[PDB]
Amino acid sequence: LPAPSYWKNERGSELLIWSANSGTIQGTFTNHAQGFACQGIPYPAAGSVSPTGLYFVVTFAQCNSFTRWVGTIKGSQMPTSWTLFYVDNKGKPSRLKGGDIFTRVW
Ligand SMILES: O=C(O)CCCC[C@@H]1SC[C@@H]2NC(=O)N[C@@H]21
Repeated sequence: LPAPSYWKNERGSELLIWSANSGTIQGTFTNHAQGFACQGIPYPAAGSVSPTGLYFVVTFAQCNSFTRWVGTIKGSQMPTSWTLFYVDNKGKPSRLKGGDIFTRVW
């Protein structure tokens, strides 16, 4: 994983990877995905990269939710799957799942 580097996914969301020291990813994510909240709010991202793949987590404090992405990097493409864990308006933990493909911008 190149660091620093900057990636955007097909939904328009932005992932800035600032460092990957000792394999620990440190960066910032901002959602721009239609159908989701916390649009435009940069949140810290944290995870791990190894020779075999990567994952990262972003906590969306204002939305009472967090998402974990898991995937790999093939050059300038980073295909992933994610799970969004949220505490709903009645306090019930729930989840949603989907995919994302991030493409390197710089
Ligand atoms: O709606 C929320 O609870 C917070 C924002 C969640 C955005 C998710 S993270 C997985 C998917 N990929 C995106 O680029 N945005 C959504």
